[PDB]
Amino acid sequence: LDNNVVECIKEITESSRNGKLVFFVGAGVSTLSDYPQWWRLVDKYHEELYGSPKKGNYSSDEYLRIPQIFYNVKGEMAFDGILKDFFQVDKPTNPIHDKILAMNPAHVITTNYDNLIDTACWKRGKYFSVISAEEDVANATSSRYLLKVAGDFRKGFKGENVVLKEDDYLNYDQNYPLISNLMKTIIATHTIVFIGYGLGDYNINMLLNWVRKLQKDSFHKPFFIRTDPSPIENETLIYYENKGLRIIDAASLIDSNEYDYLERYSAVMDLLIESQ
Amino acid sequence: GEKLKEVFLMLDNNVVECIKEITESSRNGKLVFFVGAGVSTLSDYPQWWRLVDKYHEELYGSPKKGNYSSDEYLRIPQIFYNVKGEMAFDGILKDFFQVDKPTNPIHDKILAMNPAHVITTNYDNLIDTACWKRGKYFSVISAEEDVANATSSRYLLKVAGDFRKGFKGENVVLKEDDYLNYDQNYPLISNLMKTIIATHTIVFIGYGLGDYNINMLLNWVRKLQKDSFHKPFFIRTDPSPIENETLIYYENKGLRIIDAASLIDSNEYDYLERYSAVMDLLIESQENKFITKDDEVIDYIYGKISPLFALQYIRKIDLKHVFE
Amino acid sequence: LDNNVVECIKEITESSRNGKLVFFVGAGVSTLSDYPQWWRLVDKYHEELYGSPKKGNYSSDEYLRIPQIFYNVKGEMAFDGILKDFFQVDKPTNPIHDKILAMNPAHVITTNYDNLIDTACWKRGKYFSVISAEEDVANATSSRYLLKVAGDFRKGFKGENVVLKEDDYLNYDQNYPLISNLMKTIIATHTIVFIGYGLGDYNINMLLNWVRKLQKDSFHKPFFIRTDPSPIENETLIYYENKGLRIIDAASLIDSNEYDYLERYSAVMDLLIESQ
Repeated sequence: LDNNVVECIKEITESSRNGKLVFFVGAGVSTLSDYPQWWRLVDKYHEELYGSPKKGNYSSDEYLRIPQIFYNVKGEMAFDGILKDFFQVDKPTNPIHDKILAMNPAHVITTNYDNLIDTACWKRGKYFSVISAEEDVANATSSRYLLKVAGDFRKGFKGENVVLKEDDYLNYDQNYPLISNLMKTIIATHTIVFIGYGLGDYNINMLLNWVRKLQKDSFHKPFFIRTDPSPIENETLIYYENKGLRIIDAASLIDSNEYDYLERYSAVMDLLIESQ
Repeated sequence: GEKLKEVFLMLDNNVVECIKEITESSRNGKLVFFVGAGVSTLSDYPQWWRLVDKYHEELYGSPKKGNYSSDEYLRIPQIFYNVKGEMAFDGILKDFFQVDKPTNPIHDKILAMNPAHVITTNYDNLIDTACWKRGKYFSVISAEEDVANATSSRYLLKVAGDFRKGFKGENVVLKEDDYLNYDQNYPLISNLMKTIIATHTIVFIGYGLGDYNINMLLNWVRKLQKDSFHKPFFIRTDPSPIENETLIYYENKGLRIIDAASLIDSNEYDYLERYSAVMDLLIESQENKFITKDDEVIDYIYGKISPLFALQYIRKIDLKHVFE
Repeated sequence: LDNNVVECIKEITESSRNGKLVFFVGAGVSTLSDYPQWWRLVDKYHEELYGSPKKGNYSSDEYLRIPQIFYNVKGEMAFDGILKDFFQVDKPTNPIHDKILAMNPAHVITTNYDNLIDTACWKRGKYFSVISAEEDVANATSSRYLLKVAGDFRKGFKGENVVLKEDDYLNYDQNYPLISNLMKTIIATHTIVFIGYGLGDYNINMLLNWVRKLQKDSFHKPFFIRTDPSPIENETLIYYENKGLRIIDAASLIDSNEYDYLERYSAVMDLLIESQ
């Protein structure tokens, strides 16, 4: 019924019983809680600086520079008020945030700047530690960790706390030294399962650049959950298998429509859950 | 024809202070052009999207159905190299880049702007043929070994490799492995590029303000301290005019932009009209045709003769060298 | 007893009772156990390198290049045999190893390549996970780590395993990627107390550089135990209270002559043990 992923599940359920499994939760999970996807905000910086909305599919150059262009031109207070008006919203808890916590993970690292996984923790009662700035690594009060590597809005709705702009991705190891370093230790020691990302995200490939610098057979290979609608090519699967990743695709396990994300995330995860 | 003189009177104070400083550096011998893919495509040279249409179809069976995402567009020649080998990667490069295409009139206008060096990200041979037609020799540098074995101290610095040592893919940086190992594989091409920018006047031709080369060069400029470096010039040849908020953002990053859609009115596909309206506006400002003020003829004769007040007498056979 | 040494102890005991105290075992605790110091080894090369022994003193260049020349000229089997001739020893444990385990450390990180802290933990029953090479970072069996950051001779008495040559010290971020990460992850989440270095040791200068990359007040400032004969001057003390090394100086607490090393080490540790 399945091809070569039957060995992939058995290590995960072994990692679930051992308590050595860490999910790398992404925005593909958080977009399921009808949270504002980031392209809506870029349009708000677009339509205030250009004086008109985007007429079509804009260029990838101005996909990382319109958050920065509004930062350098319109200032800091105007950039901060828009982060209030688009992020001070209440979204409910997705089933996936129960399904991710159904496996009882070792740590939860995420690039999500919301509080949605920070809501399903205390609702289910699993006590984690929210580290999102540099002042929380040394004042960490628990061996279990919730690591928000892109910052969050706990200290307020300002631009100083969260990684959005272009400068915050380049000047990143020179700004978050212990959150970059705490992440690479977690990936070294515990088994990483990606969920909620494509095979072309900024945060996914920057890991695979690091994995090649490591020694061969020194790392346990990361798993990837692909929930894209179109199925992966046979040459694309071998390109990330020969770069560290072990892809578990949803488009080859179940048959769904082109807009059926929540049905795709559950079918992989319940296959992981029901084995345990 | 005479449109350029009535363009010139419609320039604002920003572009006039760009043309006065680009042309003062060509006269000093401190002008360097940084040539991109824009002047190569005006000679019909095979663009890199015509290659990435070959790989995705010899690696995925069928031609493309939809637009390339930036995730896919960067990584298709690496999937072809890893899966389908290294002799077939060099075969596709051999199939498309055996052309012997002509040099566009823009290759003539760059060299007629009398440069000291020409840096290029183009792996073509088009700029190197045009330099040898004229009576100046450029030491072509495309590998690591060519820097210490340099000859003439006027470099044609091909920072993206070249196919002079064969049609092999290990001599030209094209893939993504070649984009992240560039500082490791090319330590001396990078240092020689960054020293010319630090010591000369730079004009960028053939780019569009979002490029991997312009962005990795404005990151190096962010590391330099304030007011120690001359700001590079950037010629923009795009159909849409530049918006004012973008020209603020790139002037604070250290680019002095001359928009070509802001100087002339042209069609969306007439790229030689936009390239020649900025290059001819520099070339005809040096070959002094935009002097119709009758007190700009005073500080032109003064700027060439006020040195000669330190001497007592000057021969008249020497004054025909003062005025070139 | 001044308040500064008092305020050093009142944290370290509270870190030991909370299980967040990590000792950094250094070259001091092995020479008290009379393990062969490295300078007689660089003598042994310099008896076959230049052909004649040390008529005078050495230079800091020859302190760092005499091993490398022998491995290049005499070969690879001649270098490993000299390490074989001097390291087939069974030296006993000092009491200073026992004063380190007496505070119940959360981790023990050392740059010593001997098995002396291995045997000191085996006798007292403190089971740890020795990580010396890079195939042990992912294959670790526990969460209490015994991290040899300089390698160990468990695989063999060969020059490949242990960083001794000049090429071995410059390619440390390229031969030990994870251990260079696993060390700094422990420094941020614990209280680090150094034992067994001078102020100008090469391993201490590298840790003082990484703290400069860190932020202001984002880290708990580690503690240094300096056991030199002459007491440190108060001017030198202020220079390390901002670079990131609180100093408990052993010479300013008791009286001892110019060669009683084990007296100076035993004094400062009993102030820690009797406080708990």
